[PDB]
Amino acid sequence: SLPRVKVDLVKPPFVHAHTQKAEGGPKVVEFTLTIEEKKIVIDEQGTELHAMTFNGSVPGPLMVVHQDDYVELTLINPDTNTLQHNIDFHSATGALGGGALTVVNPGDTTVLRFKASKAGVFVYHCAPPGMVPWHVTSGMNGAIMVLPREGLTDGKGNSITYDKVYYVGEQDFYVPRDANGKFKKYESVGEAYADTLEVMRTLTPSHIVFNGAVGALTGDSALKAAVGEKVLIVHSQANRDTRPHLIGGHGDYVWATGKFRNAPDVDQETWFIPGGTAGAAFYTFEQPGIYAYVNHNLIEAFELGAAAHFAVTGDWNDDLMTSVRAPSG
Amino acid sequence: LPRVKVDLVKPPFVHAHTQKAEGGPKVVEFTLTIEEKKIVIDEQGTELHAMTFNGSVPGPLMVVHQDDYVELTLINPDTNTLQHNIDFHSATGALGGGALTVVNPGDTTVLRFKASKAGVFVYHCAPPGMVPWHVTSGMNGAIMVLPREGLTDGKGNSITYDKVYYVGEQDFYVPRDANGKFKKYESVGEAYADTLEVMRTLTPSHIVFNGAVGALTGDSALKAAVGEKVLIVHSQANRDTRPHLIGGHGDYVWATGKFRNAPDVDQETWFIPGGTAGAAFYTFEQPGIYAYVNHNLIEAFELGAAAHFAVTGDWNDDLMTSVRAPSG
Amino acid sequence: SLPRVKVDLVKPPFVHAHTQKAEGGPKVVEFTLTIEEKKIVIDEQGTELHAMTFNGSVPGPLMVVHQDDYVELTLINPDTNTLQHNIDFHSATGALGGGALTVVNPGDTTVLRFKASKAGVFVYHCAPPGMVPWHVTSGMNGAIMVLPREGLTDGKGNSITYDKVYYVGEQDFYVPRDANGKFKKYESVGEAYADTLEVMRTLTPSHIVFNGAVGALTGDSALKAAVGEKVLIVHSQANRDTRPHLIGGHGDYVWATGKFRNAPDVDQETWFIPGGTAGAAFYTFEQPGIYAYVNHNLIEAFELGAAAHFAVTGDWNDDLMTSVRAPS
Ligand SMILES: [Cu+2]
Ligand SMILES: [Cu+2]
Ligand SMILES: [Cu+2]
Ligand SMILES: [Cu+2]
Ligand SMILES: [Cu+2]
Ligand SMILES: [Cu+2]
Repeated sequence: SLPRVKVDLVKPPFVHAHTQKAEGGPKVVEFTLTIEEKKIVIDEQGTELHAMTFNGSVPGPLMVVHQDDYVELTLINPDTNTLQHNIDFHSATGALGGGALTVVNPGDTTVLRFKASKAGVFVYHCAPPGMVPWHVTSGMNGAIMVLPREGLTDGKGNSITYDKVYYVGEQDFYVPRDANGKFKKYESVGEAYADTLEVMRTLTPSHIVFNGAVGALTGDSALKAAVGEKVLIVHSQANRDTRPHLIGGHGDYVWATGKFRNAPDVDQETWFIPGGTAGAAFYTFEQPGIYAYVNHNLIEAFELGAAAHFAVTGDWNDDLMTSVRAPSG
Repeated sequence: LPRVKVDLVKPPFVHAHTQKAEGGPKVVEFTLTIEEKKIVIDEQGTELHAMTFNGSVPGPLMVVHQDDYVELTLINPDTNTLQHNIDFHSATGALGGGALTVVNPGDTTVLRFKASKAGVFVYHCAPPGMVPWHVTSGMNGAIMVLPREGLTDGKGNSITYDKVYYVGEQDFYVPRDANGKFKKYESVGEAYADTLEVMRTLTPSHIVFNGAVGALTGDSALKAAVGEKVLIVHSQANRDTRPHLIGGHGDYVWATGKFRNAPDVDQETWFIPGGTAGAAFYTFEQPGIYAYVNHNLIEAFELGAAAHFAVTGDWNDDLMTSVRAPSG
Repeated sequence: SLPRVKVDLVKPPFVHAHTQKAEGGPKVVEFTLTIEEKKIVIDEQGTELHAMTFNGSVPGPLMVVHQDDYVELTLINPDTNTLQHNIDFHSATGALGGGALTVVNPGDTTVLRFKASKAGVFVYHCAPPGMVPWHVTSGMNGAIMVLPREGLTDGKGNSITYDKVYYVGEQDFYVPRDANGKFKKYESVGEAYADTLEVMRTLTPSHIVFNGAVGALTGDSALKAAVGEKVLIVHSQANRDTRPHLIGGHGDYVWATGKFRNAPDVDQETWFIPGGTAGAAFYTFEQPGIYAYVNHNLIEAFELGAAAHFAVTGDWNDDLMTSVRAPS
């Protein structure tokens, strides 16, 4: 008897249409995710792997509701998938975040409803009994943002409004190599398992990437902004620690634990998001040009793939920075 | 000052205590007996020469109130082969006690320190030149120094737990032969050279709660009920961890473990760096099996950092309901 | 046309002459950094490394200004060096922290000016296109302290003053090793690249050191303090997580993210500084003797080299800690 609404999800790093401030009282918000197992290319050398996805993407798409809305998820495992799957929302209470009520085999479908009682950004991930880390570290994870009914505060009594929100999902991949050091291909997802478990046990990723590949958020695919634009960056990591840093920027407000009822940290150079968490950072760009957004373990960033770009339009501010004498003899 | 003697218990249970103090400061007396012994740590029967306080991994949780004094009798029997001591993160001076408590086999020592600062703190062995070997062999525990007036939400309002559990997370470094089988050794001394080589790689063979894979599952699950308020103390002497309660949250969390600081609320996952104790306070609102993990899920499901909760009571349809159950 | 000042920089762990409170309005503060490539010895076994340094030290020297002052840096790359270099300030806004405006080949010089518009400690590092991690993990990093114009405060409005500030740069090195396990040597810095890149890809450092070498801040080089002295410890790590602990001590006030407008954590046993960050801990010594300052992954500390000593003079306090019975 509550008013129902239907969300059309979009591929990251973009986010579906939503309001910051809620319009009316509680809604039931309907989402559908279709599980897809498939081969993807994750680097410039052509390295491929059998990814396990929600809605065809790594990471899974960002779901947005407000506090005390109800989420109603349709989860679909088409008969062309080979494996069992489910979904665990960190935003929900009971039955392993819904893991225990959503076990779906190839050909099956389920529907889960939970109250979003708590404001913040949370991880969702697959967690099928006896093969949890294999599904999560194959790209079967995403995030949900639950906004306060009255939108965001600076935790010091003042309302704040973003112009745009991007979702950056970070993925640790564990691809086996042969004697030479070349990455290996496998005919089916099943045949990759034993060799993949050997690599996971070393706790050393082969690749760490944003939006499912080395360079996925650079070139044509760089994140667009402008001087004076307020931008919110949601960052998730289902399995492993990371330390985001905007090169040439700061985090004006950062919820590192990702929970908006807590006052944010201010003036951040680098922030910390533990494995199993989603964080968020609010920034106002003050300087045009190319910016890098990285994991500031710089081997993880520049060797293993954990690096994106922003392209920012606008006028240079000489007061903030100026070259007095350019490099020369 | 008045004197009290405490009877310590095996983790994850905690000795009798009160949240609020009764009367003024006390000298609280504890005894720990060092015990070197063989323990099994996984279901393939892997063995390890553990080094323990009171014969458990981790050591027992000690409980006092702020500005009480701790008087510790540390006994190293003549059946142990090694030199030992204790360092308390709760104490001020002499490497936390380390430099006043060096006991060889057959020796006894008594340390007294004032518990000036409120919070949960790591205690561990730290013998000159052998520090990480003893600590990663299980020789560590924790101490909870409660505020005289019990716990608050950092907003003036007192909060009261029904039950407290201590979870000790241990990283172990067991050597292998050329086959990839774990090695056994006749004495503890013979394990050193090979153990120091695995530690150099910073990759544990096992990460466990309460001394072994499966230690806090099945019969040994942690018991709770819908409406019960529970405090979970979690310690790691050597390596970072990220606790998560699967199907739950942390309503009040002290990630750094020091109660004069205002807690974080509505937490999914929280962060305890190596060399720290933390505490999370939760009220259960749903029944069933919960998992409590280190949310590096490779560390949890493959290396052994996983516990279960069994929770009794009535299911709440408003919070979560299966609309259509899984089928074609 | 504000007033100009010139700074003379010192070798860490010491810090150049500064005031906690600003004397007057905004200034333009001039610093000079001369890049130097050279061989250094990082352990007691004479392991050598081709280091990449700002002003010939690892870390580089601590720069100190006040909020809303301007930093004017002259960066010199002499013709005796072989590589391209530059500088990125985490404290600056635009052009990759200054990295895109400061690219100096051997024989080149550049001058950069930025407003220090935000209070805190911040990392500075070399970041040349396609060579970033190699330069940073070769020791080409330091930090800058942008003090608030009114000096440091606790959270709750009250002013706090240190008698001494020390700077601890933590460096993760990745030195290649041949099958037997002996550390390799190279004729030039360019010959070490290919083999160093392979060690880096394992994310496993060969060494972790304070002030450029195992035991660089022990013995004659121990940090000096006295009972009653207030000490600020700035700690940076440009690449990798660390978890500092003062063994026998605490952090009375900690800014773990290193940004002073945020309220500090109190009564910390162990604090956490993520890779790419500077943090700061304020402590008043209560007890004399030898203290250890460590990264509390004790493998990283005692086996890999992340360990320093304080020498503290003064009177022992029996109240805080006493030996009732000595080991026998
Ligand atoms: Cu799955
Ligand atoms: Cu999870
Ligand atoms: Cu011991
Ligand atoms: Cu310690
Ligand atoms: Cu350089
Ligand atoms: Cu940087």
